[PDB]
Amino acid sequence: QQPERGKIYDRNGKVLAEDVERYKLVAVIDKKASANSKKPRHVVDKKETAKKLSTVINMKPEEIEKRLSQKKAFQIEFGRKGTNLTYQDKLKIEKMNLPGISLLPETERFYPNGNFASHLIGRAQKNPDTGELKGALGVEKIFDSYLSGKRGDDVHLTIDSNIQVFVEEALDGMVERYQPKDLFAVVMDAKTGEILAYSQRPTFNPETGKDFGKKWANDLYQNTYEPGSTFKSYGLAAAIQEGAFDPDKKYKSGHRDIMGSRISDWNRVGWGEIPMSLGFTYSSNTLMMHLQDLVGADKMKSWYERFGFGKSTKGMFDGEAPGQIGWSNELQQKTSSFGQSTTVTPVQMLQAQSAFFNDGNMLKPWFVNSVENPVSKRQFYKGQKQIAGKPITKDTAEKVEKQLDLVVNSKKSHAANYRIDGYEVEGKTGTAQVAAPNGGGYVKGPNPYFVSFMGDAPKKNPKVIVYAGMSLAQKNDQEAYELGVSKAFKPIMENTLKYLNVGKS
Amino acid sequence: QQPERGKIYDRNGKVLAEDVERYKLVAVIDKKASANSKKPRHVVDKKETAKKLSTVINMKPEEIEKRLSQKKAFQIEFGRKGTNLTYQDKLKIEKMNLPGISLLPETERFYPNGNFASHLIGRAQKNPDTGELKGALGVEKIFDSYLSGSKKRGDDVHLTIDSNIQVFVEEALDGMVERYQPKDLFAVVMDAKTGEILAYSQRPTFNPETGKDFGKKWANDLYQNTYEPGSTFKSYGLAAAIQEGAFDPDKKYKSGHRDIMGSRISDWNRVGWGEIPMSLGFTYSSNTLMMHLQDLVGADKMKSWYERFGFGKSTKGMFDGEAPGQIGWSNELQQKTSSFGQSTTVTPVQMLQAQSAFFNDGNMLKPWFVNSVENPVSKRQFYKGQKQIAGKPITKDTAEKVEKQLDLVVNSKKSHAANYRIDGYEVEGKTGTAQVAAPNGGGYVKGPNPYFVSFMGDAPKKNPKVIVYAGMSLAQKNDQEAYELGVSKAFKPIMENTLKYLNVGK
Ligand SMILES: [Cl-]
Ligand SMILES: [Cl-]
Repeated sequence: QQPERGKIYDRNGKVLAEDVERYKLVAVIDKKASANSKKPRHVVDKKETAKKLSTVINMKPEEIEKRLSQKKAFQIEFGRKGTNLTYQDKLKIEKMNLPGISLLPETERFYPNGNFASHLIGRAQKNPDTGELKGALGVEKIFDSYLSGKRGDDVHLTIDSNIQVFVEEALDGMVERYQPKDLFAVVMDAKTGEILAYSQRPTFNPETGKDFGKKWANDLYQNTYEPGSTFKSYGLAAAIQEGAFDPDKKYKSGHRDIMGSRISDWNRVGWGEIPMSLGFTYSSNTLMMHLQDLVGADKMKSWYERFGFGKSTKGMFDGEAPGQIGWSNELQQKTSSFGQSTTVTPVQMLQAQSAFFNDGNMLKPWFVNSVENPVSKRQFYKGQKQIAGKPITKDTAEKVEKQLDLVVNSKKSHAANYRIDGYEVEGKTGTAQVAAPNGGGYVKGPNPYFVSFMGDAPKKNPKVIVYAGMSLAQKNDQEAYELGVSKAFKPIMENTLKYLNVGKS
Repeated sequence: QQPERGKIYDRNGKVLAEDVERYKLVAVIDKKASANSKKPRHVVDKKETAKKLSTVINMKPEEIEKRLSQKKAFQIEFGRKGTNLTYQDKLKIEKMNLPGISLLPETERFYPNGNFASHLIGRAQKNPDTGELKGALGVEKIFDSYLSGSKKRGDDVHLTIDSNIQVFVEEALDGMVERYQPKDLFAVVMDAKTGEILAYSQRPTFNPETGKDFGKKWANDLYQNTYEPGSTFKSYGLAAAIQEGAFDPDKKYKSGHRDIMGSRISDWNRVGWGEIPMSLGFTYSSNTLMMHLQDLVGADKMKSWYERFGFGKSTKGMFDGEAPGQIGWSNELQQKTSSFGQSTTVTPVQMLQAQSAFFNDGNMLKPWFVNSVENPVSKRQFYKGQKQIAGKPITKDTAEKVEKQLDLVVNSKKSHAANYRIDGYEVEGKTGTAQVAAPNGGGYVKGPNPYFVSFMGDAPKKNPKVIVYAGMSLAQKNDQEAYELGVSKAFKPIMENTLKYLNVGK
């Protein structure tokens, strides 16, 4: 008898993980069991037994007989298909009155939502010999010492199951439409840093263990990306604060030659002389490279450092990646101005972006609300809003927000597909090249991109920030380049705002 | 590209784990690749391509064909079956000259021995997005931060394991599975004078190379799983009894049974042998002797004695989540049953540590399996393992008296452990035949012979080279012979082959 492992709860007290009593099928086959018995205490008719049990468990008659034919065995089991049986399965089998058949109670870890925030919650595995459960990934692993029992401590997360559903359904949709190699979405409270929802694909099912181990890495904290143009917002912020960005001032668009590489605006030719505000709305690489020059390379590196890049956010997830600011030569510096070369985690991106909606204060993202024992009522840990740094002034944040509004809402916008009928949205898109894992350079192909969007709503005074990213669509890659992650952002954001009771127009 | 992950080595420099180059199958299906080409550069005949590829990747032609038929796709990959392909698979596929088909180089973790010391070495898993490898169990996990080159080459971990001895253990355990199909099974070989783990394996287990069965049992039997050890535990009560003056080998004691707190506790043969000498009682693995010695020594002292032998506390090895076990001492029944290894739970590493005292003048040796952690480029040594005394619970004199009784257990005329003898070598040890606690609910597992059978042996007797401890829990086949022969069919080949390998005179 193990102590009961603590539960994992969402922010509203809904169970995400708990221990339950299930049942294991056992069949006595040795004749000795019926030696001194009135009625047989072993399986006498193997074919009839296999026929009846085949209706309850997920096994074909022939395989049941095969197992029942084990020689020199007193008792036999039926693998995982004979265990984790529900109480209804127990009654169903016991009503048959099959000689030698019985059900033994056994404890299992249950995830009521199945595949749901899987890479965050994780999975606990059971040692058959003792029944001991041990976390192998995510919260189950991180908090294993508290969760393990007396009775184990409960862990309460900031996740809201209602919002989590919107994310799971939207990611399922992106997989069917685009079959990408990697995909994630996260919803964060813009004013507190709480993670309200988080999912990724591909992922696993904690309940059944399907696909567990195929990808150990949690995308939010452990996987790294060349973020692309969502990263332009931090270069814009620096330039605003340094006095280098003036929205009405004209600048030369087109291309720049650097260390042998031809870096141009996404449309090749650029737009000639245009205002910097418009340059940002168009996601101009030349604008960012010029702003970098106006501010200075040394100062820009420090700017990205003050925005938390290249350092872990110090969250409670295990093995959080620090990423790295790519600044070794002018080519890395210049490509870093539009989010290539430099690598980041999604949690760093959320942390940095929060500065624009909190008077310049970055909020440390958090997903653990509480670790507490339900018997003693002792609270071992309580999460809270915490400032990660204040890299910019309130004035600078307001000016950045003005440009984010324009990105989506300008008459010359190239991100109109992120608009949600009845709501005001703002944000920044990214369309990045992806580094080939076996070195060399970038992944080749028709549209080999990591597409993403960092959005918030209602604009100016947001309730939530939604960050979604999709790496390397293997299907409909053209549409993925065209629409980015709009097909995930729109339903996630619209459903979330409604659930949070934000007025529609 | 990721830095190279460090290697895991056995004590002689043989590779147990390393990074290698393997290949991923890629198929171009879009017409565009052949727009300006004399020959096709995309898959033109999907049915034939699927037929020919099915000969290398373990995938049915209809499935390959289905995957090749995906709409709005440029390139097709084939999941796990299309990755980790060998250089030989690569040449075989390339020789087919299939339009649109190519092999991409990729890094994979390679375990040359396959299923071999699996629960000790562990397995590293690969994040396909970046290629980053991360340890998920065992040494791969414990030393992940050293092994990975990103926390630029990673550091190597050298173990005390000897692959030659390990082969003997893997073969013996395979034999026990075939014969008895037990629920759990382990064997460990330790250098009797240094505490170095020379070999270690368990069943069921997994294959680190393929990941087959990985996750079915997270627990390493040596450090994490706990057992009610049975009569192998009698040796520590004997040692305590000897040092306190309670054990006189010539002195007589009355055997049979004892009614403790309502329950009737008797010797394995039910009737006992009546009034007999103590020395003979230990040879017969008498429960009445141990219960009587507990009384002579006193309950408070015995608990303390088990504590000084390291029970109830982690040995402080480098394995993650080492279990402390516990001494069952809440009431007289638990106290008395602990005299013969029930109620009390232990790890096998604790058992090895305690047993080592009898062959090292009373000093327990802390078992160890990590020989060094060092970077092969800089030559920096981060850690170096060594022999360390875990405590000296007994005197040189007491250790010698215990060894005298262990000798008799196996070599006395009236021995019931003759099946553990090895022709040509002098062996000694103690047998165990314990009841096993049911995972859910109370009481012990039911059945005709629901036992955890074990043997803690050493050889050559008195001056042993190695200690071999093996245990088998709940045979599901030949449970009768499991009860009669214990783990003799594992101990004999493991010990005999190990002694020959270590050049011990026969
Ligand atoms: Cl947190
Ligand atoms: Cl060690």
